[PDB]
Amino acid sequence: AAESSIQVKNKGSIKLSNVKSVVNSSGKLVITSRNTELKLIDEFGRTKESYKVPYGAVLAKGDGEQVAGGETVANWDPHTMPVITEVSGFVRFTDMIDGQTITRQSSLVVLDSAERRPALKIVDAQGNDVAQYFLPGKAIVQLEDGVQISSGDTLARIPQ
Repeated sequence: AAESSIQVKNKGSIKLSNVKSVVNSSGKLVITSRNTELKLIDEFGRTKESYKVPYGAVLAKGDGEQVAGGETVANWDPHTMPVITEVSGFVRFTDMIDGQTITRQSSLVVLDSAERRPALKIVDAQGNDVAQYFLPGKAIVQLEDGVQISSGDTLARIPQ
């Protein structure tokens, strides 16, 4: 079941618990909490389905609304866990080494721990200092410096 889409059997209002509200590039929000709870309340307090939503997921419909059922209410990458940006603006890259920590596929790898993870905060506008960015093995960032990326958005992380 590689499809990350989730179906709703019956028309029950979605209730989200144990979640962190983060503003994304759109009206939807991204959950940064690993443990999340989903419940359905159609006409009474009895819950119907539970499911499970991992970290870094985008909900299709807002919390507390009554979904008609049969349609996905939250979508996420079923293979990669995105890391949201706490600061909106240009991406600040520290110790950018070419030929050793660069893998052309722009989409370029960040660094390799075995080959060598500098941490820097996202710039406010161009290079202003405002958050620690951790780069594990095979971590790749497709956003170059000065991309002016908004908060709540993440490129492919390429898990090892």
